[PDB]
Amino acid sequence: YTYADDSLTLHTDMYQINMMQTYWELGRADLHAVFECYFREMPFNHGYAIFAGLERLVNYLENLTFTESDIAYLREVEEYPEDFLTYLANFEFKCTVRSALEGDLVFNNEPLIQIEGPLAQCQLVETALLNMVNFQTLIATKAARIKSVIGDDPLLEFGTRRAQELDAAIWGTRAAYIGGADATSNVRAGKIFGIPVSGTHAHSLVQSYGNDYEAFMAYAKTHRDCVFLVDTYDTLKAGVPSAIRVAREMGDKINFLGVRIDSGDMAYISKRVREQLDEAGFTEAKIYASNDLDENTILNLKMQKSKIDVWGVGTKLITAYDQPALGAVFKLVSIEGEDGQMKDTIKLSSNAEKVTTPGKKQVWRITRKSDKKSEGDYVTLWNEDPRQEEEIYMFHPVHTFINKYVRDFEARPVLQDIFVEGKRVYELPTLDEIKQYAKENLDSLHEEYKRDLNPQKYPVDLSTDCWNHKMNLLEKVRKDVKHLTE
Amino acid sequence: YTYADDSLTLHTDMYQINMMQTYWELGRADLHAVFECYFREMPFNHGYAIFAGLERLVNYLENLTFTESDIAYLREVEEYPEDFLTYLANFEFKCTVRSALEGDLVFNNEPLIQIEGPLAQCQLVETALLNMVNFQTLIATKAARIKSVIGDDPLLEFGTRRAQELDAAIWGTRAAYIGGADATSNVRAGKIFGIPVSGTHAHSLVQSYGNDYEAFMAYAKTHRDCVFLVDTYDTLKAGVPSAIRVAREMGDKINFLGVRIDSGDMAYISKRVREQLDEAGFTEAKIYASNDLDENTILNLKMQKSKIDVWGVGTKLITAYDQPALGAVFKLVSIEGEDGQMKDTIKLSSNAEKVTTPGKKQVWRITRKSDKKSEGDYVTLWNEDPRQEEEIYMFHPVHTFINKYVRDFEARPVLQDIFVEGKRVYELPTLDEIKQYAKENLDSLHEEYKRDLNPQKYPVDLSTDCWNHKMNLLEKVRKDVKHLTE
Ligand SMILES: [Cl-]
Ligand SMILES: [Cl-]
Ligand SMILES: [Cl-]
Ligand SMILES: [Cl-]
Ligand SMILES: [Cl-]
Ligand SMILES: [Cl-]
Ligand SMILES: [Cl-]
Ligand SMILES: [Cl-]
Repeated sequence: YTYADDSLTLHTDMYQINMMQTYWELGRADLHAVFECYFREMPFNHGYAIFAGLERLVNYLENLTFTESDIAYLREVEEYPEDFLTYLANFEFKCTVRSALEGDLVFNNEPLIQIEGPLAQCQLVETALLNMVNFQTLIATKAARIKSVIGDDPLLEFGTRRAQELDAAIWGTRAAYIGGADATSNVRAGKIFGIPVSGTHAHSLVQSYGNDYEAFMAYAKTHRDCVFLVDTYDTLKAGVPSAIRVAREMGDKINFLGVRIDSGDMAYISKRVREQLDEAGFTEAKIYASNDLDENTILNLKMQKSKIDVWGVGTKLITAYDQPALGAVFKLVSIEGEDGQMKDTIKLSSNAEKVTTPGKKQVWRITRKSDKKSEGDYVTLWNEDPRQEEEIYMFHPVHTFINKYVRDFEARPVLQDIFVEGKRVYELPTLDEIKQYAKENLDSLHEEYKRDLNPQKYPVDLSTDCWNHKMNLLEKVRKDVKHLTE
Repeated sequence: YTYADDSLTLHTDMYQINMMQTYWELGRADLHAVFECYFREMPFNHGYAIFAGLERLVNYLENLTFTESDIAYLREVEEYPEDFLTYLANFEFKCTVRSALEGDLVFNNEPLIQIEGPLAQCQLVETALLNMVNFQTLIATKAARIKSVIGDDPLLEFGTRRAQELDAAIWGTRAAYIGGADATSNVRAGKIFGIPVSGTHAHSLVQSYGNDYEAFMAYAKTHRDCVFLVDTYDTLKAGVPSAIRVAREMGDKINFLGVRIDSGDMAYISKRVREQLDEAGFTEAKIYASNDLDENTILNLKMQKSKIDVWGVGTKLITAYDQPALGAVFKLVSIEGEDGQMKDTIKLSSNAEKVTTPGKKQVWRITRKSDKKSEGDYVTLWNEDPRQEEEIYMFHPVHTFINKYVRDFEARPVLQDIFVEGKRVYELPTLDEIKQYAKENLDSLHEEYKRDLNPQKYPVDLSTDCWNHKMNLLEKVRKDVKHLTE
C-alpha cells in the first residue's frame, strides 16, 4: 500500500498528473505554454511584500526526477498506463523559469514567477512552487512589518514550537531573518542556513532548583553571556533581585546582558524592572520581552514608553497568525495554437477585476533618475521595453482617470532568468547577501509606502497595450459565449 | 559556515542545549524529571479535539542521534566545550514516553504527552514534539469540525498549494484524513501514507483548448472517471451544457461523476446547475464545490438548500486559518530532589488559573456502565486508580460548587506507554485503524459535546488530592516569596 518517502516529485495535486496524462496521450504534452504566479491582495494590508522561496524552488527543480518508488506507486495503486509511466520515468526538466529574487519587493497583481516550456512540464511544478513560495513570502513580509515598529532594537524569532510542522519552522525562520529578524532560536536553522542563534534558559532550569538565585548562579557558572528569565515565581520580588545578586557576585566573570520577562502587563512591569536595575547600578543591563507579541502589541508597548530593549516573537510571526496564507495562484497566460503561434488565454469570473491578465509579461520597476523616487511598477507585454522609451503613460487599471506621463526614469525588469530550458544560469546568493538586498530595497522605497499604518497604495499599472489586449480578449470571450447560447 | 541537513536532532531551541550544558557540567544531567504537554483553550471553541502526531514523534525519537555535522556545527560555530560535545556524541534516548493515541479525543488542561527520565534528555525533545503535535492535532480537529456540518457527503482536502511549506501539506492532509476528510489531492501523501487520492482537471486544460467542449472531450477520451470543471468561461451558458453534451456522446464509455463549480454565489448557481443536469436526464450526476469553504460557509450553503454533493476544502482547512496555532506547551511537573525523592514543581503567573498543575498525573476517561454516557475526564496523581474505587467525586476545578458523585462507572487511562526507558513497546497502527478509532471515539461521545454550535463544556476535573496538592504548593510558594521580601 505505502512506499518510501524518497522524492518530492509527486508533491503535487492529482489534477496535475491527470492533465499530464491527457496531454501526453493526445500528443500535446510539448505544446509551448506560459504560466505566471501572482497574488491578488496585499498581505496584512501592508504597503509591500518581500519575496522569498527561490533557493527552495531551485533545489526542488534541480532534483525533479521520478524515482522507482514514485513510478511503482503510480503503477500499482493509481494504475496509470505503462506508456505514460515511461514518459514520467524519462522525464527531465526543460522549462525556462524567471523570478523575482529573494529580498525583492513584490506587490499584488504582478507576475512574481514565470514558467515557460512544454505544457505537461509546467503543469507538474505548479503545486509545489505555490506551497513553498506562498509561505516563505508571507513570513518574510510579516517579519518586515514587525521589524518596522521595533526600529533598531533586536528582533528574535522564537516560534518553532508553535509552527505548522518542521519545514515551516526552518524555512519560516529563514524568511523571518530575510524580512527583518536578527536571530533565531532554532539551532538546525543556524546549522543549515547560517542564521545567528540565540537563547539562554527557560523556566524548567529555575524549577529544577526551586529558586531563582541558585538557578541563575548555575547558569552564570557555566556560561559567559547571561540573560536571566525572572518570572518563574515573582518577577519583582524574587526574580529581578536574584538576578541582581548574581550579577554583583560574579562581576566581570560574566556578561550580564539583562533579564527576560515572559508574562504580566509588560508596560508596567518593564518600567519597574528598569528602575530596579538602574538603582542597583546596572544601567546597561537590557530588558528582553516575549509572550504573544506582534506588530500591534509591540507598537502599543513602545507608545506606552515601555522599557523593553529586545523583542522575542514566536507564534504570531512564524504562523502569520492574523493571515496565515498569502493567496498566491498559478495561471496559464499563453499557449501554442494549432498554427504553431502563441495564443493568449483568459479565464473569467463573477468579478471583472478578478479576470486573469493574459499574455507573457514583464514587470518594470520605475524610478525617477533625479532622486530615486519610487514611481511604481509598470507591467508590459513581453515585446515592450520602457528602457527604450523617453516617456511612458502610467494609469491605474481600474480608476483610469488617475494617471501620469513619466519621463526621465530608470526602469528595471523584476523577473530574472533563473533556468533557461531546464539549465540553471543564476548563482545562488548567501543568506546575508539576501538580507542586505532586502534592506537596500526597503531603504530605497519612499516612506509613504513603507509605514505600517495606512500605507499609500504602491502603483501597479498595466501598460496601454497590455490593458487593451486584456479588454479585447475579454470582449471576444463575452461575444463567443453569446453566440453559443443563442 | 553551513552544514549538511542530515539530522532533526538540533531541531530545537538553543535554550534547550544551553540548559543541557549547565546540567551536564554541574552533574545534574541524570536527575529524574517529569514533563507534561497540554493546551489551555479548546481550538476553534470546539467541544473536543482529535489527537494526532504520534507516528511522527515516534519516528523522530527512534532516530534521535547527534550526527557528525551536528557536532561539528556545535563545535566550530557555537563553540560548545569538547567534554559536553562527547556527551552529545554518545547520546542515546532513554526516556519513558506516555501519550494519548492518534484518533483519541483530547481536551484542554489535561496532559496529552508525558516524558519521564533524565532531565537533560527530556529538555532536548520538547521543541520538536510541540512543533509536530501542535499542528497535527489542530488540523485533525479542524477536519472533524468541517466534516460534522457536511455529514455523509465526501470531504476532499485540496489545500497543498496554500499550506505552510511542505511538511504541513503532507502531515496536515494526513491529519485531516484522520479528522474527517475522505480523500486528498496530494499524490505524495497518497504514496507514503495510503490516503485515497482524488482530482480530475483544472482550468488550464480548458484554456489550453480555448473551449469547454473540446477540453472535456479530451479528458473523457483519456479517462474513465469524469468530473468536469465548468466555470472557466461561463458556468450556466458554456460549461454545464458542454459537460452534458460530452456525457451524452460518450454514454457508458465514461463514468460521468458530475461537474465542479469553483466560483460565484454557490447557493444560486448550484440550484440552477442541478436543474440543467436533471432536465437533461443526468439525475445521478453530482455537483462538486470548491472555493474558500470552511465549516461556517458550508453550514450556511447547506441551510440555504444548496444542491452541492461533494466539498473540496483547501486553504481554510490546511492552515487552520481562523486559529493557526493550538497553543500546546511543555512544562516540568516533577523533579528529583537532593534526597533522591521526587519533588513536585510549580510555576506561577498573573493568572491563578494559568498556574501549572504539579505532579506526575494520569487522565481517566469516565463512562457510565449502563449506557456508555460521557461523564468527563478525571485527572489524578499517579498513585490513584479509580478502577479500584466504587465512587469518585468529580468537581469543576474553579466552580467547585458544580460537582457530582459518580458510581457504576468505567475508567480508562488515556496516557498509554509508547517508550519505556527509550525502548518502544507500542506497535504503530495503520492509518485506516487510526481513522476508524477516531470515528468510534466520536460515535461514543454524547451529542451535546459533539455539535459545532455552542457545544457543552466537556468536564475536565482534577481529583480532590491532585487539586489540594496544587493549592498547597501554591500557598507554599506564595509564603516563600513573602519571607524573601520582608
Ligand atoms: Cl543569547
Ligand atoms: Cl534569552
Ligand atoms: Cl517592587
Ligand atoms: Cl492556483
Ligand atoms: Cl477524482
Ligand atoms: Cl475534481
Ligand atoms: Cl441558465
Ligand atoms: Cl512550551
